[PDB]
Amino acid sequence: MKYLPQQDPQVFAAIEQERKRQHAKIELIASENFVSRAVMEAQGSVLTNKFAEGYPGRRYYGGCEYVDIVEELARERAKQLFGAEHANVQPHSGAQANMAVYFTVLEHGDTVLGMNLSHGGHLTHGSPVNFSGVQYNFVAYGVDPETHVIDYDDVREKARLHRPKLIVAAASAYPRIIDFAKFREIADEVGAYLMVDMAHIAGLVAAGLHPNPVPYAHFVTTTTHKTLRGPRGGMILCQEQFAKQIDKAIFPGIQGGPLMHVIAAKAVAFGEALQDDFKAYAKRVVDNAKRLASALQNEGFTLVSGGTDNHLLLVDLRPQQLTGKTAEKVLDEVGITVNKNTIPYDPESPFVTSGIRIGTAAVTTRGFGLEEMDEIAAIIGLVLKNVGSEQALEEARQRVAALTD
Amino acid sequence: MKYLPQQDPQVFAAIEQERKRQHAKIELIASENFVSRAVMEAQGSVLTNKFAEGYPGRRYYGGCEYVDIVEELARERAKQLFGAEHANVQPHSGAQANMAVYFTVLEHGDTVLGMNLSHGGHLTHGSPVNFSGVQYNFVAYGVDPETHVIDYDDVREKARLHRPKLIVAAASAYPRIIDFAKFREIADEVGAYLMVDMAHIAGLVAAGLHPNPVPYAHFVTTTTHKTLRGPRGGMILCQEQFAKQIDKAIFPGIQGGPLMHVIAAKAVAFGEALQDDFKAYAKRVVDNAKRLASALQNEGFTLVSGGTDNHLLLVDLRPQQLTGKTAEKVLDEVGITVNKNTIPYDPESPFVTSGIRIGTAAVTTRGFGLEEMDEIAAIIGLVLKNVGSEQALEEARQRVAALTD
Ligand SMILES: *Cc1c(COP(=O)(O)O)cnc(C)c1O
Ligand SMILES: *Cc1c(COP(=O)(O)O)cnc(C)c1O
Repeated sequence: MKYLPQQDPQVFAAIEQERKRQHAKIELIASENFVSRAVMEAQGSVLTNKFAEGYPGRRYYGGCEYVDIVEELARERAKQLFGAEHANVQPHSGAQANMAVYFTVLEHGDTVLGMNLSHGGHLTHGSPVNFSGVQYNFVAYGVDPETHVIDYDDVREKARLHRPKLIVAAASAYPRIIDFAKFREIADEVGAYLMVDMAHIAGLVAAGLHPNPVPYAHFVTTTTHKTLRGPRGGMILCQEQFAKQIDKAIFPGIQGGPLMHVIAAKAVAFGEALQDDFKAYAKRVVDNAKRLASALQNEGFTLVSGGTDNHLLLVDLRPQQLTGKTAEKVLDEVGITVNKNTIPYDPESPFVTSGIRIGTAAVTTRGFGLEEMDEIAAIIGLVLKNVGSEQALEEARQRVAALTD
Repeated sequence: MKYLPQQDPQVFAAIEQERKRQHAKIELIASENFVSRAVMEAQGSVLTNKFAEGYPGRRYYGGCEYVDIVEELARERAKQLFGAEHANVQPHSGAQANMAVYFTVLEHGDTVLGMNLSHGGHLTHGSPVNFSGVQYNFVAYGVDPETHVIDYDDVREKARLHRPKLIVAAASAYPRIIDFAKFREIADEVGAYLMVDMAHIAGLVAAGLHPNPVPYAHFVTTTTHKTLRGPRGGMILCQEQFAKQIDKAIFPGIQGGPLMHVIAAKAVAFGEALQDDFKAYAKRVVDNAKRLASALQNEGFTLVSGGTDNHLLLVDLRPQQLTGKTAEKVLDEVGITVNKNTIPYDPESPFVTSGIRIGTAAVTTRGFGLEEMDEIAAIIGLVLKNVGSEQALEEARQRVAALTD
């Protein structure tokens, strides 16, 4: 940086602390990643200066010839990546992408069927403290109490009983592949739209490592960050039949001016995801997750669903008589970043939990492989088995430091 | 830029076109500005990598010690600038800031009183194609048909008749000072909350050149871009009594993860606005607007309200028998960027209009002064009086080129 350090010492000092933190810590929060310098440069561009309400070639303000090229690059590359008939790259966030789809197809009070939030569903899939559960009538389907896999018969029974106008599939804490064909079959049976929120798994979908929801869903929402490794923001994919409505829901429905610099960054990240090396990256993410899962089981830990099909795993800490909160706190002391997470049928509150959620996307981006996964598992074992031993925690701290160099 | 040009030639080429466009054109769109290199550097930072749901010292994820410092810098500086009891710097946009306030105090179907959209009100103040008019029952107050000043007796009569739960003041196309004391008096009479959306005038408010809504309003919403000259995004200011509710409305109510890099950029822009030279800048904005207004009147143009108290003016093109659409198009041909804008009681549709809206914030940022205002007025006169003369338009083009160098 050249201008920020002189203009704003306080902000610069805090940014520099954050940069050093990102390097020093082991980032295992499953939604986290590190974007490329190219992506950041696009976000740091003069495109922040442009008001571009509307869409490419159909803007409400003049002077948009070049931002149109950028937005179209983002839309076309997204269509290449995911095979969707239409893309909308303007959502400010995953939350706003979801908001717009709900705005498109639902009226206030309509019934919507989503994944149980305590079983892996997202806040925007019907939390009573979120606009989703306040604005619409959410009902929930669950995972099996033993296998922790979505119970598709439960999805079906809930859909037939409650007659939702919309069914939502996808999750922020579900470690197995989701069967979109089955969701669509159930949707079809009850005459419901199907929305898939692929935010967590979008990079995996792009790399052909998770089945693609696009062919099965009327609407697919996503973040551009997370496994897709782009800037923070949202995107909607859909069939051409809903394109006009989706575009209108975003603007003038729920947003104003788009963030053209972030859209530039989205185009860049989509460019990166189209490359062969991104596919290799994503395979290493899933390989690392599988390895870390097996290594954790070797250390004596129980995993929700007994492992993982994707980038993420959930540790059921009940056998160790620990809460997620305790584990998260002690791991923080040694430089490992996880989050407490409810496990299915958790006897604890969402503020305490019986679990921790772990993902490999971030550590894979920094070049960690199988050997590093074994060592991360060994460190986690050392820490969680010796929570009252400062000797053990210092050893962990040193081993964490060895990994991040 | 160092990495973007190699990684993504297509995106880089389009960005470079946009950068050159920003320099070559005369930007008169009243909401536009140019941010500092420091602001852009903050937006281009590694803070995009951080998930920070929640608030400083009350986050739902670990590792937020440094982004907390950044967000608190933004909140404290905003409180210094505007004298508010509480700031929320997380809204992704002006639209989301408004969305959150509505979410805080209103139920679906509640009556809200806002400025007539054709008289200067914003899309988010009750457009039937926007979430505001779909979700709530909007009624409108108007400006006087002659003076084009808000009719405060109309505000009062509408409030007494319709009994709104919320009254909204502020505008995207209103060239005079808004009397917040009078709005609050009317709000008090009918037991309505008062919300002021100061997006357009926020930089002027910060510089003491427009009366501050904070002392009079329960809630103040704003963009951080526009006259405030920050990155694109939103902010909510409010009394401490509503702080908890406002924070909860933003998250977990309407958004997910905040954009911490944009929040850094917000802190930077607030730092800049606190400086003496920003105050001098803002005075030049208003001085330039007054000068440009008078110079346009000298060229024979009629202005809505007969002039301006702020950064913006509206030309009533009816005396020249032109639509806003025609004027906007021809000005675009010579390198002057305006927008068509409805004038109060416009006989034309919002897609055609009888007006153009013009603001001086952007040209002032690039160092234009009174002499430049006279010349911009002279060029606009030359063009709009000779729409069928290619000779005249080429002369205009050359004079525009002389100004931008
Ligand atoms: C992260 C996430 C979101 C929300 O994205 P934000 O950008 O944080 O609003 C929505 N759905 C799922 C499944 C997510 O993981
Ligand atoms: C620009 C504006 C908004 C919306 O801000 P976005 O960031 O474009 O959503 C809201 N209110 C007023 C008065 C505005 O001028």
